[PDB]
Amino acid sequence: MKIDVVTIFPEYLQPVRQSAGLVDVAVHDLRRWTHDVHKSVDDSPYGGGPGMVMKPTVWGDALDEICTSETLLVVPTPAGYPFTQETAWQWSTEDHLVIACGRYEGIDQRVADDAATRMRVREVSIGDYVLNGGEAAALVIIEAVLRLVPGSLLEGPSYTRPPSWRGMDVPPVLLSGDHAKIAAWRAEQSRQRTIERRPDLL
Amino acid sequence: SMKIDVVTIFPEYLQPVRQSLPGKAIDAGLVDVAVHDLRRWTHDVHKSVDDSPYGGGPGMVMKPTVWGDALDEICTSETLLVVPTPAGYPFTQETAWQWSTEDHLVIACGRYEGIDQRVADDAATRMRVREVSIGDYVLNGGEAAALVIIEAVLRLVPGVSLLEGPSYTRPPSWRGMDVPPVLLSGDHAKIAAWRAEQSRQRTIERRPDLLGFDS
Ligand SMILES: Nc1nc2ccccc2s1
Ligand SMILES: Nc1nc2ccccc2s1
Repeated sequence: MKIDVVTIFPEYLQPVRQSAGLVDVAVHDLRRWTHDVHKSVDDSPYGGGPGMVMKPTVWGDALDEICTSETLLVVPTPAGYPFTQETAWQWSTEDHLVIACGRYEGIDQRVADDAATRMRVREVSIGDYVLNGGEAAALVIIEAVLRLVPGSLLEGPSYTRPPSWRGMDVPPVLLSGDHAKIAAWRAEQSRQRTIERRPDLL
Repeated sequence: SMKIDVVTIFPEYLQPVRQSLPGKAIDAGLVDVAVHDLRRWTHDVHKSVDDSPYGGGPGMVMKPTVWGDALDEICTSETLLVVPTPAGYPFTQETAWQWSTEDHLVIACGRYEGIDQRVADDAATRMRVREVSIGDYVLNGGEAAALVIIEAVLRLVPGVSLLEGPSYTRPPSWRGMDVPPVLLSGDHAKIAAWRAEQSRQRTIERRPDLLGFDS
């Protein structure tokens, strides 16, 4: 798998040089494709309003150079479809991901619209909160996808040694050698924790 | 000023918190971010932080002893202890607003298959503890989730619904694609109307749950 990340903060994605030569991850400074001596990457939004919108001419040139017809173009955005584990599984078999990191106010919509006439494009949000930029979302997506590269209910509490620590004992069932019972106990712990923390999953 | 301590076995990995939005916040002195190697609180020469789970199962569990010593040194009773975990309560924008008012956040990053539950149980007897998930996907470790949390929170610190619709900037025509004319009209009310519509039409397609619909 090849992953190209485009960002105005290239140093952000250097740590995730975490291996083993199975994937290739390359980070590109978006300013490579700017046109002016000021290296401008955004401009005031049409229709008014706060913040800036990233320039289509800059992104268009960047994607033109980096993408191919086989590319899956990932665009993290707070207005995106949800990125889920199912999404990660799907993307883990792709030959080429390109992740376009932009500010939360967005990239000119015509960039994605144009790219979508030539390649597959996925606009996705990693959660119901707002980040200033796509870089952290890129990190999350890269981690979730790459750990799947062949290279329900919540999980309940986990325990390890020692059997007693600061007045708290490991649940005796876990030491019982009754593995059918252990499974049933873990199932109940999962049900209770899911009810408490994520009733939506039920 | 806010203080954020992060505890991890991959301290170098938390470097992306520099020269960025959190980088700007640090440089402006609105937050102090400190990263600590969990292995600093081990005492064996192989610096073991994990062990096989009681009761069986895949992978390893982080030992409570090392974590307990680390949190003893770093936390006070006023600390908000944040533990990223896929089994956590949802971390949302409301959570971010809430934590943006905290004096002291400590983020415990776990790896392998989780941290011995007694760490959070013990901590809860002394301080407030929040186990949270940033989304329904699996990471290898809590570090990337810590970066997400730090960014979502810090942008809300003083001094630093529905989906946003599409945005456009110059030029008005590009590759034969035109900016929606209403945005070039100067009519604030028509623009407001068009955007509200776009925002609701994008919401119903990508996130019907926000509007109280299935899927
Ligand atoms: N929840 C998310 N917020 C942002 C902000 C900017 C870019 C991407 C994303 S995903
Ligand atoms: N979605 C999340 N996955 C993980 C994995 C390990 C530690 C923390 C978290 S949060």
